[PDB]
Amino acid sequence: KVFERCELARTLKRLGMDGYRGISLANWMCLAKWESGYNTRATNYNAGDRSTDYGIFQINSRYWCNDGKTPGAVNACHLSCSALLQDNIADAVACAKRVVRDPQGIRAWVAWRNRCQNRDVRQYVQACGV
Repeated sequence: KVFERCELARTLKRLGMDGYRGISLANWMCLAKWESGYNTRATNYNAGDRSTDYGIFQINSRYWCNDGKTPGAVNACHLSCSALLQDNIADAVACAKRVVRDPQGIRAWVAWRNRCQNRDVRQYVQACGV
């Protein structure tokens, strides 16, 4: 599923993401936007280390979900990577929350550092009623 902007903002808000571990909804939107273009079926293979990025937040198989084919990987979210490819983002949200419970927080994603950190992210939630 490819969410429309405001549709996703309200979906994330309903799922308890607004201010989760101090991260505003606008930051999560900026993350999903740059990671996948709000596309829940997005996948990206990393030939360098044999891991794959899954879903709307492009969560990696080396540490967060199990796909059975990533060498020496772990599954911190205790989910099959398949769960991160659903139209319903509840599981992906639960895993993204798990990610930010770690020391780095929202900085876990390099894309957030490149396109969202120290930027005006208000534009991502404007007119969405969130």
